[PDB]
Amino acid sequence: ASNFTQFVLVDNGGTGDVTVAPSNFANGVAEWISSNSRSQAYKVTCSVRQSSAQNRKYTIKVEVPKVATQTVGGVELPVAAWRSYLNMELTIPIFATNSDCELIVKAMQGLLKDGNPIPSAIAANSGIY
Amino acid sequence: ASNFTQFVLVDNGGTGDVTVAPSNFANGVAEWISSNSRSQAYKVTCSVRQSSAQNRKYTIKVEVPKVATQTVGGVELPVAAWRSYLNMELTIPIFATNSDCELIVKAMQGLLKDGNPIPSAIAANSGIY
Amino acid sequence: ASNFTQFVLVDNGGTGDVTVAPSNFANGVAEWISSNSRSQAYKVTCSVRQSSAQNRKYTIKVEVPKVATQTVGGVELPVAAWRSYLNMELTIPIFATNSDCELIVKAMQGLLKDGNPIPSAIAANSGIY
Amino acid sequence: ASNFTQFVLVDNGGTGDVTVAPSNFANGVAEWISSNSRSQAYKVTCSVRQSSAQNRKYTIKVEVPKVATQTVGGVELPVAAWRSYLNMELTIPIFATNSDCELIVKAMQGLLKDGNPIPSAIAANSGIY
Amino acid sequence: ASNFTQFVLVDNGGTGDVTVAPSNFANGVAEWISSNSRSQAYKVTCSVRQSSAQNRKYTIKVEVPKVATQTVGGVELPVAAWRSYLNMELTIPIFATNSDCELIVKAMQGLLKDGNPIPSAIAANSGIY
Amino acid sequence: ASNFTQFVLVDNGGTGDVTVAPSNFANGVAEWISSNSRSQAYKVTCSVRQSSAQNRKYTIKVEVPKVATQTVGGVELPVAAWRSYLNMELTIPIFATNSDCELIVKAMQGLLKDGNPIPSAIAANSGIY
RNA sequence: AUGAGGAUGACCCAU
RNA sequence: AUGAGGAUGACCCAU
RNA sequence: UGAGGAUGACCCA
RNA sequence: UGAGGAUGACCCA
Repeated sequence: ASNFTQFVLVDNGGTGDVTVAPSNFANGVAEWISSNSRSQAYKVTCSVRQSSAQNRKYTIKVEVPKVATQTVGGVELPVAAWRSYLNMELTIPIFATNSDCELIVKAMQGLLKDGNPIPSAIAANSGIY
Repeated sequence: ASNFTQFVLVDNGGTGDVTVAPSNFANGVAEWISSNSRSQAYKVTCSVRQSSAQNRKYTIKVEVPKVATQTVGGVELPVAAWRSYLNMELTIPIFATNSDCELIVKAMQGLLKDGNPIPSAIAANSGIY
Repeated sequence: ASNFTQFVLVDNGGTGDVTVAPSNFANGVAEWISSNSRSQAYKVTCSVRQSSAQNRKYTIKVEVPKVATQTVGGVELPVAAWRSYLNMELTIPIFATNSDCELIVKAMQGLLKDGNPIPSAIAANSGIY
Repeated sequence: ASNFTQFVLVDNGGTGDVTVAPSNFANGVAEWISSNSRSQAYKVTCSVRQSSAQNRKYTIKVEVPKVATQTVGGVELPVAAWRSYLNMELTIPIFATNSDCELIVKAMQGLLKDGNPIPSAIAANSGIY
Repeated sequence: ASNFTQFVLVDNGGTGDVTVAPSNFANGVAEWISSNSRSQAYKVTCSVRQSSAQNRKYTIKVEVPKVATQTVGGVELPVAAWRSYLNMELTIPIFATNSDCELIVKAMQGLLKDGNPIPSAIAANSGIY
Repeated sequence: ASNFTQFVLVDNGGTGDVTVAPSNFANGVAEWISSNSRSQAYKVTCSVRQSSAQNRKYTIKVEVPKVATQTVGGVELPVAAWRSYLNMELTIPIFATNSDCELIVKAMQGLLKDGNPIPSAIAANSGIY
C-alpha cells in the first residue's frame, strides 16, 4: 500500500486548501512540500528507525510559513522571523500491535482536536491558565 | 474562561473513551491525567517558554500506557506493561499573528487526519514508501 | 477548571468565617492567605512531589494566629501574639486508584470529626486518657 | 471518663464502616487498631509532649492499608499490598485557651472538608492547579 | 472572588478600546495580552511574594506597542524600537491592613490622573521643568 | 507653563485629601512632599534620563507612610510606623510620538482603575486567581 | 545592561 | 542553541 | 527516618 | 529545622 502520496495539510473547505506533495526520498526520509519557494513553503518530513532494542521511533518535522504581510516569492529576512517549526518524536515499544498503534494515533488526533486546550492555547498565542 | 479543562484524549464514540483531566500546574507545567492509578494513567503535559528573544516554544508530551496486572512478590498490582511517548516541540516566532497560529494548528490537524500518509504508516507498523 | 481557589478554612456559622484566598504558587508550592494584615493572617500551603519511585508525597501546612495589638513607644501594630503550627505529610503509592485515594481522605475526615478522641483531646488542651 | 475509646475512622454510610479500637498505650503513645489480621489493619497513634518551654506538640499518625492476599508456594496470607502514611504534628503555645484550641480544630476540619481544594486534589491523585 | 478576568487597559470611550485577556498562569505569574501577535501586543503580568520577613512585594510589568506607522501583523525590527516597558514594584509592610492598602492604591491612581505633572510630562515627551 | 506643580496624590473628596507640592529639584530629581514633618511626609520623586542611544527612562518613586507618634527617650516625636514604597521605571523608545506616549499613559491609568484585577488584589491583600 | 534580587529608599547586591 | 541522539520520561548525552 | 526543635517551604542527629 | 527518605514512634543533613 504505497502511502507516499500527496495530501491536504491545511484544509479550508476546498477553497484555499494547502496541498503538500512528495518532493524527496533521500535516505529513507520522506519529504512533502507545497508549491512555493522553499523559503515560503509548507514542508513535512518523516522517518522511522529502531531507536534501541526495545523501541522504534518516528521522527516527524513540519515547517509552517508566517503568512500575514507575506510577500509571495519575495526575499524575507531573517528566516527565523517568518517560519514556525514543529518537531515530533513518537517512541513505540516493539510489543505494540497494529491495534495498539491505532490507539496511539487516536490519542494524537484527540490531543489536537478543535476546542481542546492545547490547540486553543496555540491558536490564541497563549499558554495554559 | 480558562483553557485548563478536561478533554477527550482517545475517542471511541462515547464508550471506552479515554478522557483526561487537569491534575497539576506546579512549575509552569500544565498536567492532565486519566482516572487511573498514577501507575496506569495516560498523561499529557504542556508548557510554553520564551525560548529566545524572538521565539516562543511549546513543549508537549503525551504518554500512552499498555495497562496490565503484574504479580510482584506474589501480590497483584495495577501496572503498565510499557509506555509509548509522544514528544513535540513547537517554535513560533513572536511576529506570528493569531491567524498565523491558526494556520499551524490546522497543519497539525491535517497531518494526523485519518487516511493521510503518516497516521497510516504508524497504524500499520511501517515506514513511508 | 481550577482548584487553586478561595475557600473557608474556619467555619463559624455564616459570619466570623475565616476565608483564605490564593496568594502565590511559586516553585510548586501553593499558598493561601486570609485578608488584612499579613502579620495577623492565616496561612495554608500545599505541594506534591514524587518522593521516590513508588511514592508521591503531599506536604500541607497551616498556621493559626492569635490576633493581638503590639504597643511599643506608644506605636501600635497589628501582630500575632503567637502562632499554632499544623504540619502534615501524606504518602501515597502510585498504585492507589481514585477509589483508594477517596478512602484515604475519608480516613482523614473521620480522624478529625467532632466527638472523636483526637479532636476532643486537642480542643480541651488535653492528651489521651 | 475516658477518650481512649473505640471510634469510626472511615465512615461508609452505616456499613463497611472502618472502626478502630484501643490496643496499647505504652510510653505516652496511644494506639488504635482495626479488627482482624494486624497485617491488614488500619492504625492510628497519638501522643503529646512539652516540646519546649512554651510549646506542647501533638504527633498523630494514620496508616491506610491496601488489603490483598499474598500467595507464595501455594501458601496464602492476608497482607497489605501497600500502605498510605499520614503523619501530622500540631504545635500549640501554652497560652492557648480552650477557645483558641477549638478554633485550631475547626481549622483542621475546614482544611479537609469535602469540596475544598486540598481534599479534592488528594482524592483525585492530583496536585494544585 | 476570582479576579483573573479580562479588563480594558486602554479606554477610548468604547470605540477603539484595547482589551487585555488572561493568557498564562505559569508559576503564579498572571499574564494578560491583547488580541495581537506577541511582538505587537499589549502585555500585562503580575505576581506577589514575601520579599522579606517584614515585607510583601507586588511586581507588575506592562508592555506597550509603538503604534504610529505600525504595520499590523508585520515583522518590525529592531524590537527595542517598537516597544515601551513599564516596570512597577510595590513594597508593602506586613502590618498594612486592607484599608492601608486601599490608600496605597489611591496614591497610585492620583499619581497618574489626567492633568497631573507625571502623566503630562510622559505624554509630551518631556521631563519636569 | 511648567509642569512642576502641586497635585492631589490621595483623593478623599476634598476632605483629608493628601496633596503634594514641589520641594526640590537638586540633581535633576524632581521632588514633591506633603505638608508634614519630613519624617511623616508622603514623598514623590521623578527623573528622566537618556538611558541609551535609543531610549529614555523615567524613574518614579512614591512613599506612603503610616503616621504615628513614638516616645523615644520619654519624649514624643512625629514619626512613621512604616513606609510603603512604589518604584516604577518606564523605558520609552525615542521613536515614540506624542500620541504613542499618550497611549502609554492611558494604559497605566486603565491598569489601576477601580474594579480592575490588579488594584483589586492589592486592596484585598491577595494575589491574582 | 538584566534580575517575580534586597532595602532602612536617588541606595545596595548578582550576573 | 543543534542532533531522523537515548530514556525508565519536565530527564540524560554530544557538539 | 526521628512521639527531633523551630521566630515554619527552615534547622539539627 | 528540612515541599528530607522510609518496610513508619524509625533513619539521614
